[PDB]
Amino acid sequence: APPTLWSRVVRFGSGWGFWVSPTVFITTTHVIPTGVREFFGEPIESIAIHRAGEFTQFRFSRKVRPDLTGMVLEEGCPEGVVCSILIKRDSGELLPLAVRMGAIASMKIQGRLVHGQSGMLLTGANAKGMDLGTLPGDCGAPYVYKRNNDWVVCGVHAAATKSGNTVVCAVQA
Amino acid sequence: APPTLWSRVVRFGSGWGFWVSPTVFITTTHVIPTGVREFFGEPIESIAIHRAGEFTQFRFSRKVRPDLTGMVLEEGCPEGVVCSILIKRDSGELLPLAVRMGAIASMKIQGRLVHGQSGMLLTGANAKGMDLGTLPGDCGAPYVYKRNNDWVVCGVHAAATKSGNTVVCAVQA
Amino acid sequence: APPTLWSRVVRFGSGWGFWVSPTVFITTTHVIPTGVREFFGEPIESIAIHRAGEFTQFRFSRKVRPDLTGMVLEEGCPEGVVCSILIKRDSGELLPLAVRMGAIASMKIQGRLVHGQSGMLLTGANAKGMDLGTLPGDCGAPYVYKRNNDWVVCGVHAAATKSGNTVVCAVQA
Amino acid sequence: APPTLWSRVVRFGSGWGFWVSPTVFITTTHVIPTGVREFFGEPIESIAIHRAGEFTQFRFSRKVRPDLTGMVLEEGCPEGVVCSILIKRDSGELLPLAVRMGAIASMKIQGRLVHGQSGMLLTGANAKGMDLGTLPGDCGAPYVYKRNNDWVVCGVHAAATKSGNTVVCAVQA
Ligand SMILES: [Hg+2]
Ligand SMILES: [Hg+2]
Ligand SMILES: [Hg+2]
Ligand SMILES: [Hg+2]
Ligand SMILES: [Hg+2]
Ligand SMILES: [Hg+2]
Ligand SMILES: [Hg+2]
Ligand SMILES: [Hg+2]
Repeated sequence: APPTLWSRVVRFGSGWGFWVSPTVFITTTHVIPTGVREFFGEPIESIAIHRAGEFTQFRFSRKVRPDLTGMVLEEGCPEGVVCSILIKRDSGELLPLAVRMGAIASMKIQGRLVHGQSGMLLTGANAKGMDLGTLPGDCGAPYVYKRNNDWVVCGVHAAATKSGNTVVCAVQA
Repeated sequence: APPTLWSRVVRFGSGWGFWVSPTVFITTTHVIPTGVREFFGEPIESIAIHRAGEFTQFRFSRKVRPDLTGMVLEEGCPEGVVCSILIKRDSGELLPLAVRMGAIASMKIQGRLVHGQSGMLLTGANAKGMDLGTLPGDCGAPYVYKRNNDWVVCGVHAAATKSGNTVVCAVQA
Repeated sequence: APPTLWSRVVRFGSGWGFWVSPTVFITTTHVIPTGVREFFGEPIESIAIHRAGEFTQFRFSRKVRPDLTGMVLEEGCPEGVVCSILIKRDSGELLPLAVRMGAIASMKIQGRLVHGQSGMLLTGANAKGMDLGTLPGDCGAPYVYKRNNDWVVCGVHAAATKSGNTVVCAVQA
Repeated sequence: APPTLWSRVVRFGSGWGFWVSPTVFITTTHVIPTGVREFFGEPIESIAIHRAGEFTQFRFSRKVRPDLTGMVLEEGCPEGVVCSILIKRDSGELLPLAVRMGAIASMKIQGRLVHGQSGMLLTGANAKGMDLGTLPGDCGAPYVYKRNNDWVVCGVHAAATKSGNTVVCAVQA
């Protein structure tokens, strides 16, 4: 993509994470590393982690990414809306996939209990290896969309159904 | 769908229900009880009732619909597949709403938490004051789909969010 | 829905057609019957037919539907938006299906050449019998949708592919 | 998709092309460079070009890529199927855009009329300034899908509606 926004999406542990701003940041709780007193090479005390369930924000004071504009980031997405989820993979394939946003709810996905905003993939249903649906490793991916005026992030890729038809994204609200 | 299949959706309560077999009848739990004694004109003590949450099955002792054939009642729709929620509106009308079935969940729909298999409707943003979604009073309508050559049932309509699109199907489990 | 909107969807020859206004009415050209006279009990000159393509309007002096407040009658709809088909059928089944809309080519869907604007149904890739798809008899049926807190008509059903995936919207030129 | 499938997609003309096998190579037409006595360095005269409208196949004399193996090239894919366009950027980046396949058609995307198998892309609902969809130089890329356990090629990227999701694939047909 000519990338102001795929490449704000970066690898972060077992998963991914997103730069909504040079100051702000989004990523999925279960994805964060254990082992540590430091991330984006910064003093772990310096920043305001404001973690919520399976969502987790980072409020930075710094040039971290002086290369990014800052993004609007709303509570959830209204139900109905078709957001996109920005997935990077290993051959670093960039796989945006339309997600038709659902309700907020808790759920039984891959045994676990996930609270976040549900949604269904437009690539119909089935995934077998890497192309039409989501994988274990995509957590952290953002769920962006474009309002009238600007882009907005709505959440992070938190989890998915065995067939990959339904996904849940960790949110703010 | 066919006449003989709508034959089996009957009013029941503040709601509706479904004749899966001659002896078996399915409906949504929140409409049935009121505080009672007997159903379909028969003794409660002569029915085996099975409540799994929002779902409820009655298995009677005598054939209350000998005209019916006997359906399969799977235990939930398989994620991915698209069912037809068989609504009878009390106004002579039939509205066989299409839905993609998602994961099991629990939303917080108006005043209360509901559990069951969630799902997206296949219509725009559905609910509206008046629109093309489920309206209060539809609960208990079956969710049926044609597997092979056969027509089957997964569950019944328990609830649906207010911004439309989302619905919940109660299921045997 | 309750029929106030479905009330503008009356039967019409081969097919259907749609009261947009009381003065006004849309339908697919191929469905208009073998040449006659008088329609909706008015006669030809009352009426100024100003049909063009497979789209056909009818304007009259006589408020034929006064109960109805004419709607905005746009040409197509932008790409993406999902509009609602509003299929009235043989059994009095209302069947609103959703269509993420597309460009306006000329495809050839059956062994006939159909110009209008394409769309895909959200129910899928499989409409085998009574399913979640359009049918031969549906032509005429309206595509509707909410633009502001207002209801715009975008077109009528011209054709569909053997699988139901892809359908064509006849538009006013 | 795997990396041996992407090692197939090379730049060509003003767009790109696909190595179906060692011999055979495929691309859309309007990207073929204009005047010239040879390509992929072997001499024109020894190549068998088959042009089928927007689609063009070059069968070579000698294995020009013995590193790979030869795959199935169907006549286009089937409607409703979801394929992936193996879109390469000139910057390195790999972007397999998901699309759902529809009718053959013909539309005038900008300057002229393109005919091919139309499709709808599955990422939010559009492309822009910089996005989720095609860019003018992407013509030529393949549209693959996995059949049993193997990958097949159903056609090449011929064009796309500006501000939109619609896409046109050139095919054998
Ligand atoms: Hg979103
Ligand atoms: Hg989201
Ligand atoms: Hg079902
Ligand atoms: Hg179900
Ligand atoms: Hg439309
Ligand atoms: Hg339309
Ligand atoms: Hg394909
Ligand atoms: Hg194709």
